[PDB]
Amino acid sequence: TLGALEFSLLYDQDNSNLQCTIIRAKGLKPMDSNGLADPYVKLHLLPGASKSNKLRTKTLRNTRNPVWNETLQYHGITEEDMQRKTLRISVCDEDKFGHNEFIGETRFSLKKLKANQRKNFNICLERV
Repeated sequence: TLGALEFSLLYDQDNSNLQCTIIRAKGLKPMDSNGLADPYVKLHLLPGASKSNKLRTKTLRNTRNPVWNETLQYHGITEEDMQRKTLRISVCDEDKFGHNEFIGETRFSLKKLKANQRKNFNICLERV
């Protein structure tokens, strides 16, 4: 009962561009009483060199059913990266002082993506 995440991936191979559309989440679990329902998504390429491997959506306010409707683009993604790397997608709530609480995540091996073929996802978040 952590919550369900919706997203779409496309690897525009010829332009070395992996386009990650973070669509929405539904039923994000209420947690820290002192925290806020200010959800946002973080992307990580694993293994990665930190900083540059990370992308982040807009933070919404007062919602457990956020609609981000946003495409995060990893430019300079190669066949070697698609072979090696895993896309970790993590949902978190931003708190009163710009810190956060981790709600849940999902992971997808980029080997399974096919060049120029959009894959849509509707998954439930998990904790590892």
